Amino acid sequence: TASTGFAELLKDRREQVKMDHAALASLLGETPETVAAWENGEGGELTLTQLGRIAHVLGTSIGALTPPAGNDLDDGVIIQMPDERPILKGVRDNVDYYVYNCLVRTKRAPSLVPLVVDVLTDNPDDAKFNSGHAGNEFLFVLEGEIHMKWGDKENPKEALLPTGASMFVEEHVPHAFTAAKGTGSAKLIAVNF
Amino acid sequence: TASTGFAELLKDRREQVKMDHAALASLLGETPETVAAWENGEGGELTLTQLGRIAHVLGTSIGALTPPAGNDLDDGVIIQMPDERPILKGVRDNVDYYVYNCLVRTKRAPSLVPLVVDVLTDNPDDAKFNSGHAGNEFLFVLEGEIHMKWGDKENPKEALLPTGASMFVEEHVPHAFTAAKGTGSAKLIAVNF
Amino acid sequence: TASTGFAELLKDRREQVKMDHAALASLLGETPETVAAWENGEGGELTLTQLGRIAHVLGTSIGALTPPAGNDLDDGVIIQMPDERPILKGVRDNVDYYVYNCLVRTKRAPSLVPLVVDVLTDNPDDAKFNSGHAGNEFLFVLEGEIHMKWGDKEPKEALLPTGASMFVEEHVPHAFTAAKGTGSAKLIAVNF
Amino acid sequence: TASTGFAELLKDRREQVKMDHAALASLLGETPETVAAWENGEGGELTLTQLGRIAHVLGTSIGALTPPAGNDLDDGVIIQMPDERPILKGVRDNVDYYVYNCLVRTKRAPSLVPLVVDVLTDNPDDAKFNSGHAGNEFLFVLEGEIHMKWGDKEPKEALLPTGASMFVEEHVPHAFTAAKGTGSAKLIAVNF
Ligand SMILES: [Fe+2]
Ligand SMILES: [Fe+2]
Ligand SMILES: [Fe+2]
Ligand SMILES: [Fe+2]
Repeated sequence: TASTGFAELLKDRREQVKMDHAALASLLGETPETVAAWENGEGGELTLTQLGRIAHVLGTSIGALTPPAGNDLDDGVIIQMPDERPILKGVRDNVDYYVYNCLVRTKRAPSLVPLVVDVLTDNPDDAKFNSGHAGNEFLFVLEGEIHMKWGDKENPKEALLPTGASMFVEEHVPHAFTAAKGTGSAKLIAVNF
Repeated sequence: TASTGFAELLKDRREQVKMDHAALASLLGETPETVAAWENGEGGELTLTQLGRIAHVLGTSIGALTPPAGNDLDDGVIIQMPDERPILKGVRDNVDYYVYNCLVRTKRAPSLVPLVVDVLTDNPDDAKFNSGHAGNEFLFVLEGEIHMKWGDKENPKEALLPTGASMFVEEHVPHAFTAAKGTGSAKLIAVNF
Repeated sequence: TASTGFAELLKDRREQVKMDHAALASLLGETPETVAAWENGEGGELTLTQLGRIAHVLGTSIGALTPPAGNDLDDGVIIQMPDERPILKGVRDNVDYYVYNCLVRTKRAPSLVPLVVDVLTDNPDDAKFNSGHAGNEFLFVLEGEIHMKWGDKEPKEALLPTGASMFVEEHVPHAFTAAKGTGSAKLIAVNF
Repeated sequence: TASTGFAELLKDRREQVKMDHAALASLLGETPETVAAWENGEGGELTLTQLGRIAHVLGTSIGALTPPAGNDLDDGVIIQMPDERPILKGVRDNVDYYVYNCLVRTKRAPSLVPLVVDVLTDNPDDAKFNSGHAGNEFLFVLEGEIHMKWGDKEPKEALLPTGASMFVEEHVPHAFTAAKGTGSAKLIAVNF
């Protein structure tokens, strides 16, 4: 399938830039008999570095030469039940500070990463700024109060987000947060898209 | 500002397609003295139908000739407090069936429409299928249980989404929902993006 | 239509953001009957400044509320004959320096602007220089020798013989004339 | 590098989806030390089928995990001389029918494929016919008269004199030869 996608896209690119199995095979340094096979679905074992070259000689990226993520939907929908949520914990010196509960995700939209974040630290100073995402983010406060921080990791703007507050964080905009001072814990839904 | 954006974009388009104030003015049927002014920021009062023509003669859309939505962010973020949420009610014969609570929205990402939907009907048959959105949707069950319906408005797939369930609805995929049978009401967060 | 296109797109945006006729009308300082009319194809007279504000309250752009360029094709294609082509003169002091021949253009791809540029100046120092555009550009030398100048007035220079082709990335400023004392040159430039 | 590019992009995707070395390793039936190595630039030998599965568990594509085409420019531009151009022959029975001259191409825009096509067939019935491509195409008649055929073998036909230009939308199938008995024609085609 990844092999079949490569086959169709290799052939198409080869054709759009006017190269016969001969030229491509030469330019790359293989036997026309080889490229032929690649286009016959036999690319399976080619390596990431080999694909690197093949894409070069064709003035393109490996991405243009490989099939799209795929379709994991059922009539346009995909459902995640709470009992099948993957869980990861942000621990520090063996103590939970955050727990990320991963919600439904789909290959038909890879930028979509929805999480339920349980914040187990109510000390604003424990907030550790993270560079910034390569995509926008939607936030929603489920429980407690959230002390949000954003901007210059050194000199940052602050906000006290009570339950029910919603926020929008532009991509590449650095941010960090804990639960409001002395309130114990908080809960927010974060949707990176 | 909408007038200033039009000015810069009118001039740029005019130039990229090689037309002097003369040709454009003729082709459109105005005085070169007029187009000149338009490009001087004086387009303000032009009508939607006039802009329609101007964009035609330049082989483009009014969209390419008008500035982008704008920037309403504060250092890459925008915050909506719960007390400023706009509320709309889906009523039927004077009785609330749904209440939409609008969450933060931003011009820097117009496709983003997050809502908290209180479903006040627990009768699956009241589910009224809506064509489908021109964008994807992320759903999350906040309270109660949701009886989701999707696909053929006539013969549809059904799902019983307990609290904590998350769902993904591809765009143009028709859907509708009520709270699970006899449970009174439910709550879900819907994020159209 | 601009009118019908607005009508359809306005209703969708409004319904999309959970605003009823009145909510929208309130924010706009209009009456709900007015808005309803707009969604009934009567927005034709709305000005650019009004649309600007409508888009603002709907948290989007005028473009997102207006219809696409349109379609001028014919089974996926459009053809322009050498007769039906506009001609623009890049004139200085009545002295023709550049003469652009506009090739086929289409709404289905507004960004495509193909041209045959006759350069009537063989004085490299006459190279005016623009500040690049928000599009890429492909060039091909048809006749003569081209004197290419890119980067920014201060710049790399190339003498392109006939049959030469080059790619100029968006926002990269450029200028050109025909090679020193050769009189004139010709090149086709396709901005996309 | 493909290796380094993978390394950087894999780590971001993993961190992006809240998977630690072990979680990823579990789904892949690999060990956490392996994955860590990959994020350390040692993914070079991973096959296309393996990358395919890695992308699958990371709910994305191989492309989203691999680096962009790369950059071959030079201050926003790249130049090709008539000497440095590849030539491909569309041959049938040793009889040259079409000869394509490849013009300047760039990774910064892979989709751009400019060509000078010498058509050595004046027999319209020789018009082969392709099934359109996933890109748009601009054409210009350099020499001779072109016999255009579009739609699908069953089709609109146009006789393009010299200087004619046309736009062919993506997926719209086309074919062509030189006008009846005129020997040969020339046209530049730029797919983008
Ligand atoms: Fe984040
Ligand atoms: Fe919906
Ligand atoms: Fe240019
Ligand atoms: Fe073609």
